[PDB]
Amino acid sequence: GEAPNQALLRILKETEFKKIKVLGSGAFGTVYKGLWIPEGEKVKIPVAIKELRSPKANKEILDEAYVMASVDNPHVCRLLGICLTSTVQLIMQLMPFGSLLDYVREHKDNIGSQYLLNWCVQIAKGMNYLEDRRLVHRDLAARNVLVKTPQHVKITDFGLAKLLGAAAKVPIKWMALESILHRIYTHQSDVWSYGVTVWELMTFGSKPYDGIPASEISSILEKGERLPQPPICTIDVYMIMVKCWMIDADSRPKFRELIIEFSKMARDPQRYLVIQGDERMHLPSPTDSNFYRALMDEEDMDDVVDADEYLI
Ligand SMILES: CCS(=O)(=O)n1cc(-c2nc(Nc3cc(Cl)c(N4CCC(N5CCN(C)CC5)CC4)cc3OC)ncc2Cl)c2ccccc21
Repeated sequence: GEAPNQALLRILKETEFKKIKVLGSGAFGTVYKGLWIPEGEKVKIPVAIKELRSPKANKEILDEAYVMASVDNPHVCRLLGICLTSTVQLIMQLMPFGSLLDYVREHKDNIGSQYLLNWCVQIAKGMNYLEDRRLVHRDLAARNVLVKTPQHVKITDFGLAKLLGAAAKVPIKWMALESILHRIYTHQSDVWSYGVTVWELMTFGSKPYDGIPASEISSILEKGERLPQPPICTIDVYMIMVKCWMIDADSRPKFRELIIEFSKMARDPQRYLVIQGDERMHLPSPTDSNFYRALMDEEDMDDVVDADEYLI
């Protein structure tokens, strides 16, 4: 009974982009860094090109395309279009700094409280928007949050995303308990995974329930155990996490409340995260054309335009 979905599916010519390097590869497929140069437009758009190594693969690729062509938010991944190759390619905005999980591990000693709490605000704004569109992500985790710049992050990987009805290689350590036992998925089960994601950020990228078998997790959670309080976490921040991990899903916070709560803490960050040497920290974000010549491995980057500025 929803409204008609009038999103546009853009079909892009494979001839007008260059694959530059593998970003990631697995059985799921490969993702390439690349440049998109629409003919006659005088712009070079950095992109990630997602592709598979099969009619069953094209079905799932196009389902993801259906989802991503229908979302438009600054904190959700941007689909530029698709290419009709033997196997369909998904063309997305390149996020130059990789995944937030890798970003907080590599930059652990230079990440202060202001950045941590702003990421929590932004992820929550992304999820609140997905809720507004009646979409349940189902795979929220720090590995599925990407870094456009250290000041801006976006939720990605909708390969499991679904349209809610208060109803439904699964990542068990990020899942609500009612999803682990009953395969149910709500926005409130995304709040649980939101809690685990914050925990990952607050511990600078530790694996949740390290060493423990996923076979074991459901019983841990039934006993009442949860992830521990991270050293830098005041009880204000830790309490919010613990609320995302409650048994009654209607008792967990709403994404619009998480926006409000983390936003207030981002006003006085040192009062909520306690990090050795917080005032002395700074993270590099070169927006300039020198930065893209190095990442794209191209001599000429004068006409480079980020996808967020390239509209039609
Ligand atoms: C998230 C699941 S996804 O299937 O939906 N997915 C979406 C994208 C994607 N990535 C991007 N940029 C992007 C992503 C990544 Cl991780 C990297 N890393 C650099 C560090 C590498 N480390 C590895 C560990 N070592 C210790 C140090 C170096 C690893 C790769 C660089 C990037 O750009 C410069 N921009 C848009 C999209 Cl859409 C993606 C990329 C690879 C694999 C799956 C992907």
